[PDB]
Amino acid sequence: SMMPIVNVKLLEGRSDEQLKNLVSEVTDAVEKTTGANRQAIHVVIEEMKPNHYGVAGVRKSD
Amino acid sequence: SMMPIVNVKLLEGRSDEQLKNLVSEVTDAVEKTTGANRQAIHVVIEEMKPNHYGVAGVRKSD
Amino acid sequence: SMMPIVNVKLLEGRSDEQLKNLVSEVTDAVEKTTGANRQAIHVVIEEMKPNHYGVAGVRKSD
Amino acid sequence: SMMPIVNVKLLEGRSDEQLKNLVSEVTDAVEKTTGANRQAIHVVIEEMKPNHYGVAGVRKSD
Amino acid sequence: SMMPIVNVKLLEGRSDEQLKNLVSEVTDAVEKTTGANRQAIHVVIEEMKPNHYGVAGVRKSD
Amino acid sequence: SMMPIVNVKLLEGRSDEQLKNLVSEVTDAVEKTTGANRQAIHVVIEEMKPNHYGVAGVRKSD
Ligand SMILES: [Zn+2]
Ligand SMILES: [Zn+2]
Ligand SMILES: [Zn+2]
Ligand SMILES: [Zn+2]
Ligand SMILES: [Zn+2]
Ligand SMILES: [Zn+2]
Ligand SMILES: [Zn+2]
Ligand SMILES: [Zn+2]
Ligand SMILES: [Zn+2]
Ligand SMILES: [Zn+2]
Ligand SMILES: [Zn+2]
Repeated sequence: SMMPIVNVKLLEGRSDEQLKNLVSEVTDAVEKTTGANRQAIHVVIEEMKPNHYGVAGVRKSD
Repeated sequence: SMMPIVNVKLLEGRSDEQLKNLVSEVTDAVEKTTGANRQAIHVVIEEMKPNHYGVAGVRKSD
Repeated sequence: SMMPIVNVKLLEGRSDEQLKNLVSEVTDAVEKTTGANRQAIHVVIEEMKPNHYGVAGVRKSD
Repeated sequence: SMMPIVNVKLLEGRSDEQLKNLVSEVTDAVEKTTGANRQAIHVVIEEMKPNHYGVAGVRKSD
Repeated sequence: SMMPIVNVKLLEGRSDEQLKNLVSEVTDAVEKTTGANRQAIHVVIEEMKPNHYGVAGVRKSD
Repeated sequence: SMMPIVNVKLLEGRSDEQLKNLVSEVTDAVEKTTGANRQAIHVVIEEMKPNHYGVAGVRKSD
């Protein structure tokens, strides 16, 4: 049985409602595309400071 | 800038078409709920092997 | 050689002693079941706020 | 609610029986040391390939 | 196409310049050794408190 | 103590020699920029499968 575990890393400062909706809608997405039982779908959100991530070697804070 | 990175761990056995849809729909969910620019949303699917995970100390899903 | 790396995500607010014991006992568990050298077993704990995770699309804070 | 999620990265090559025991014993360790409800404790084992990891810049364990 | 995603867990308290340089130099390392396009290389830094990690069952704080 | 743990997710298809170099060079980068003792720097390479990841909702790199 599928037990999806979703980790979402994104920029800090999201509203509680944005977080709430992200968890629900990401769960919907996983459920409908894979057929996983909804009760087996887990979501964790990790917020990041802009000085802790980047692309092409340049941090978002810079 | 937002740069969401989504990791999805799930049991091996979905088709490439299902995983294509999973990428699209997780991206839709992140874009809708956080306002992140679509071009900055990344999704990685990691496939778990049978017998390599569990809940409640047993090799089953929830 | 096995080099186990363990990541434990759990609800924030654990006592320092609970954390201490978790690291030791999880290490014991990995060592005894896999035969890994104890010196090669690494544990990281990531504490989560209840508004940053959920199951079945519902956050623990809700 | 607690919802521990434990990820264990370790070298490929353990038997399914050893990995079954690993799931059980990591679950026991988490339950004992944190008080988390057993039904909410999840363990995922990710197998590392030979030559795909290292310590001290060399492809060896500690 | 390669889309490298790098996660660096390390002890908290790094200077902003150390972080900046880590992101740039790790990106250089990935680029030169794999041939990945620099624009596809992503780095996330997760800082850890010494009471949240250990090796051989002993936390750095202890 | 520092104990950096670096995870690198990248598309399957590099040679073992390239991955050896990746481990060495990521280690060099971490050592240079943070001052971490080399013996405490760990690198794990996780290979993503084709069609198992994307950016902008499509199965392509940036
Ligand atoms: Zn449903
Ligand atoms: Zn994390
Ligand atoms: Zn797959
Ligand atoms: Zn669960
Ligand atoms: Zn021992
Ligand atoms: Zn993984
Ligand atoms: Zn295995
Ligand atoms: Zn080590
Ligand atoms: Zn370049
Ligand atoms: Zn490989
Ligand atoms: Zn990108």
